Amino acid sequence: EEGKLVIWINGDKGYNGLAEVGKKFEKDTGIKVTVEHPDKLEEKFPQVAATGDGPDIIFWAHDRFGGYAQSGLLAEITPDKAFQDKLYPFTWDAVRYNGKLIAYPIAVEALSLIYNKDLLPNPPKTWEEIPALDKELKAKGKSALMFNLQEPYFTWPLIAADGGYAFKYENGKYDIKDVGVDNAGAKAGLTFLVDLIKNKHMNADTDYSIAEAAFNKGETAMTINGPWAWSNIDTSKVNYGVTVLPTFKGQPSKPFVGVLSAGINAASPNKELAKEFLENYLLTDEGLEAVNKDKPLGAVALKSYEEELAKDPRIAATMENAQKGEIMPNIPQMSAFWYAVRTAVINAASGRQTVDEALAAAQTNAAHMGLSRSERKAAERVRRLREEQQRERLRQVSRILRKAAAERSAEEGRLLAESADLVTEL
Ligand SMILES: OC[C@H]1O[C@H](O[C@H]2[C@H](O)[C@@H](O)[C@@H](O)O[C@@H]2CO)[C@H](O)[C@@H](O)[C@@H]1O
Repeated sequence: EEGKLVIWINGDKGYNGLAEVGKKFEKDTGIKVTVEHPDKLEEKFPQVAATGDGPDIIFWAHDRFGGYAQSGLLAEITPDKAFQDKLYPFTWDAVRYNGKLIAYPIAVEALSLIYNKDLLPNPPKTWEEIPALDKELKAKGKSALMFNLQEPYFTWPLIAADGGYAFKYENGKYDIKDVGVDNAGAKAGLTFLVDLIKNKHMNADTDYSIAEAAFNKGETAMTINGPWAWSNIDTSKVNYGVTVLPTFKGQPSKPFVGVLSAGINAASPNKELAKEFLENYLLTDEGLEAVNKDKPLGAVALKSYEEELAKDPRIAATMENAQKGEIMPNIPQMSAFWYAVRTAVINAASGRQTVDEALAAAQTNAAHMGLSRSERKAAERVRRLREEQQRERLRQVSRILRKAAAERSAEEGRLLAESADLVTEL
């Protein structure tokens, strides 16, 4: 729809703060800005944009955008050299796919260890001391650590610690065959998590809501989350600190670093308006500040604003974890990778499969990626659309046939002519 910007951003982000930026944009242009946070938007967009529908701007971590770009769902972004200098070169790299920029980087996201200072004035430096720490806190009706076990994003830093990896980058290229979800290190990490559940230090059904409510109500001492969660803890009675993730087997947790990015829809008739909004309103000190005050973005891509946020120990902790982790690849295979790990973690945690069986299944799934789940139903969506045409065509032939020939139009008479065999049966 023309003369209008529709924006999709995840529900855990500051969509209200982003909406305020849109109203300032609307104040200056008269162009309404609608900000929405539909669930599973990173799955909807590749489907709805396949038929030229969806939002003008989509917000997500950069790791999904290579799939969109490969599918040709993204418009060209054209920041000049001057604008690119405003942002970190490595954040541009995160949104660079096959030498081509496919999205605007907004903020750098990395998981951190969040802890209750009143419950735990000095948080554990290692994963290893958490079991004994939980037993101690159970005696006081508390628990040590609760975090989202339904999303592999939260468990991957432990998995990758002793040698787990997704895609390696050598000779200026990813080896998409070389996936390391089933090795010694991945097994050691996932086994430890599973053992935590077997020894009743955690529960496999723990998701985002449960862990959040538990920590913010002072029921658990620690949690693992991103900057976006800080706002909800502020409103609670918990005195919390943000610190480096615990090490595993002497080695640091390696969280997948995500760069929140804003892509422009290829079907959007407002590509210039979207550029103006992103470059001159959002990606400014004032624009990012508005979003950040709602839900913390973390380490923003804009250098000028990040220089002020950098003094925040929470941000410093976020970057400390980011530096010990790897940037997420943006290649299309990332979607299939995450699906394999999610299934493996959930199946192993719930006890349905063992660690080795679950990770073997993940590795085999990694050997069998093609095409992406998103690619499959979007392609199906096209086929369902063309199917609609055949029925609609069938509807008009029978409709025209009910009309008197002397009252039929030129088109109706012409369309009826090239369906002689169908008309005769009708
Ligand atoms: O768990 C798989 C999932 O990991 C990442 O998603 C994160 C996202 O980056 C964060 O911003 C957070 O707020 O939401 C997700 C954690 O549940 C990948 O970006 C995503 O593509 C992937 O499916």
